[PDB]
Order: sequence, then structure tokens, then C-alpha cells
Amino acid sequence: MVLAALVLVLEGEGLPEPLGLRGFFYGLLREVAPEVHDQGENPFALGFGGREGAAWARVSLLVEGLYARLAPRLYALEGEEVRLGPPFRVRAVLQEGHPWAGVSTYPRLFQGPPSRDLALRFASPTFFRRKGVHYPVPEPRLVLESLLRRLEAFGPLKAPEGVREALLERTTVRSLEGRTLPARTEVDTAGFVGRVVYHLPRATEEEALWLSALGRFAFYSGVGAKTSLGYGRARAES
Amino acid sequence: SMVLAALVLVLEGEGLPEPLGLRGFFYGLLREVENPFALGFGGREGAAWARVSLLVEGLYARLAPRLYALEGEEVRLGPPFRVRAVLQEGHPWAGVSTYPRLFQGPPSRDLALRFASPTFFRRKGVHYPVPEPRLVLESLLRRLEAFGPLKAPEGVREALLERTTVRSLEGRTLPARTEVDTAGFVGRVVYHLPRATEEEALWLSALGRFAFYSGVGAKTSLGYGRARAE
RNA sequence: GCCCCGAGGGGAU
Repeated sequence: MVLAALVLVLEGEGLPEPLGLRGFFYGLLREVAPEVHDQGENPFALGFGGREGAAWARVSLLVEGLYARLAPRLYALEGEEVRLGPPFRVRAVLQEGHPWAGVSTYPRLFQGPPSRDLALRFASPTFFRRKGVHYPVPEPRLVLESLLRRLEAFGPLKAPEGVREALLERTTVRSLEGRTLPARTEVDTAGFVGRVVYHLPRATEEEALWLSALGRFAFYSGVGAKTSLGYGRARAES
Repeated sequence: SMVLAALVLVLEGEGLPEPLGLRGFFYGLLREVENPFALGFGGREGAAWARVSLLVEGLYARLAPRLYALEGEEVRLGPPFRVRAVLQEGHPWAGVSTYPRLFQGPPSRDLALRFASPTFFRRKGVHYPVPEPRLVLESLLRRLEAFGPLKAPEGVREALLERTTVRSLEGRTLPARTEVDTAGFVGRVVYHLPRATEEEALWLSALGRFAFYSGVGAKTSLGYGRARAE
């Protein structure tokens, strides 16, 4: 039931590098969860951010077994030097007291209040796979299919079809503000950063509930492709 | 034949043209003498302009004489203005061409469009403000095929609509003040068609050139969807 | 762009 996003507060210069962060993360699992590398839907997501001198990394876990297996290892890293591309000292491992740290449960994603609208902030470059070509436009179905798919893959609930068809086929965009930035790990790829407000016309109370739930879930799962490299870090706003 | 024109009316007077006033003014001109035209307006307050895009020869032959006859006259486009000049060139949004010249090339797999007024599309009964490749390019292609002498082979259409991705996007949605509950995109988008054949690339570049005249998306008759290739 | 999976996803510093 638990969802967790733990933030590593880092000491050192520069920021974590996507590939190094992912390598560091997968290094912790090759012991205790060798299987997650090959699975087609990741039960985790990585991120990083901050200004120079105030860098941080983040590990989001969408399944309980992983939290159990990994959280003890992460806490044991406090005060130690790790490599996330460049070397850093893990000052603290935070569940609370950081904007991108948090814990919840899957049922709690569904405690509303419901809303016809969903304002998503994309905080790192976000893009999607179509036909083996990356696409940076945060269209409603891409975003919400991305969220819904994983919510279901790892949560205890799936949506009634009415709700789903509403979410994916009927959700529109009310406003969009932002720009694309290069995804440095990829070839000829950029990703959207900014704010998009989605709206579901004729939304039932239920539909609105689920929309809000996908919104809340995004904080943990991220959106789109290559969340294992820190892309698609997003959260709901008002 | 196959003339294409975008004539700019540079204005003397305070304020800016209003969409409804401008379209009404144009509608008048239509009696007296897809839409085979588009309208636009812009500039700073006090240095405003309006523009009339004519996509078919008949309408040019019929309307150009009326617009030129307004030089130095007062017109109402919401606020009152004196028409300083009617320009087919010498202004960034004025121009004349022909449909064949739209295919002059060079062909290119990239197309950078600037959306200079709010741009949106009619979708399932609602207005949608996101400049998706399929929407932008379908809009342009539909109009180009409506008024031009050529039609894209089906495979080309398919490539353009389904394969074109976005290399970069920068901008924001702004309210469409004439509308209810509608916003439109303003900014810059660079479209890219991977592995475009020569023909596909040629068509992409031609749609790009046609945009200057037709505009993109819904309600171009109110000045929305004003755009150009960069 | 390449491999794998199957609207889109995964890819061990």
C-alpha cells in the first residue's frame, strides 16, 4: 500500500548526473532486487535537483517490497560518500521536510477533494515514446495514460471503463505555459518543462476523484519515458 | 493564375483594431463587391495595423481594388482609424505570391513556426490550444488543398500528420477574448519529420510558406492563428 | 538513432 519518495540531501559541487544516479540506484538492487532491471514497468522513479551547493537526489518507490528492501540501505548511507556521477556526501535521507519528499498509500491517493481540473507542474524535461521517436508535447492522453497505467500496474484498484475512457479520450487542455529543454542523455531529444492545466468536461464526481488521484500519484511516479534517469519529475498544483 | 495575397493596412489612430470590428468591416466589403480569406491585426497601440489574406484569385481581383480605394480614408475596426497605406510588401506581414511558388523549397525535414496570435483548434465540440503537429499540419494541408492546384499523395499526408514530431517548443496560452472558455497558443514550435522523403519535405516546407497567408486553426476570420515560418 | 517488450514502455555510474 505504501508509496514513498525519499530525498537525499547532498554535499559536494555540481548536480547528480542521470546515468550516475541510475547506476548508483541499480547498484543497490542487483543484490536484493535483480529482477527490476528487466521489468517493462518500473516500480520506481529517480530524480534530482537544486541549485549549486544545495543539490539533492530522490528515490521514489511504488511497491512495498522495494521500500522494505531499499529504505534501510538508503538510511545507512547517511554521512557517507556516494557517487551519482560525481561524488557527494549524503547529509540526510528525508521522508519529510523537503518539497519532493513524501510518503502515502494507494487508497490515500483517492481521498480528494475531487476536481474536474488538474494543474500539473513538470519540473524536469518530460517526453514520451511513439514509434521509437521521442515526443515532448504533454498531451492529455499521453500524460494521463502514463500515470494511469502505472497506478494500476502497482496499485490495488483499476478504474471503471467509463472513468477511463473519460480520462483518456475526453480530458482536454485548458492552459499551457513552458518550454522544452534538451535531454542530455538522449539523441535529438528534448522534454517539456512548465505548467499545464488539464480539464475533464462533464466530469462525474468519480471521474474527478480519479483525475485528482492520478495527479497525486504523479508526485511519486513521474510522467512519461525514462523516469529512471530523472526525467518527467512532476507534481500537482492549484 | 493562382495568386495569393496578404495585404496590410497600416493605421493612423490610437488603440488597436478589435476582432469583431475588423471582421464586420471585411464582411461589409464582401457584400458590396473553408474561408478563402483570413484576417489579422497587430502592432503597438498607436502604431497598429490590420491585414487581409486573400487565398483565391477571384477574391483578390474583387477586394484589392476596394482596399486600395480606402487609402487615406477613415474606417472603423472597433476604434476609428485612418488607413495610411495598403501594402503588399515593405511590411513584415504583407506579401504576394502564387501557389506554385509555395513549393519553391528548399525542402526540409524541419519547420519552425511562430504563432503570433492565439492559436487553437475545434476538437470534439471544444477549443483545444495545444499546437500538435497533426492539428497544425492538417489545418494547413486542408486549406492548401482547398484553394491550391495540388493535393498531397495519401502517404505524404500520412507521414506529415502521424510522423511529424516536435523538436522544440516555447510559449504559452493566452485568452481568446471573443470566445467563451477558450485560450490559444502563442510562441514558437519547431516541427521535425524524421526520414522525410524529398516529396514529404517539400510538402512540409510548402505548408510552412502557406501558413503566412492562411493562418492556423480555428477562427482565423477573427485574427486568431496568425503564424509564419522562421 | 540502436536492442528488447508490447497505445506506449524498459535499457545496471
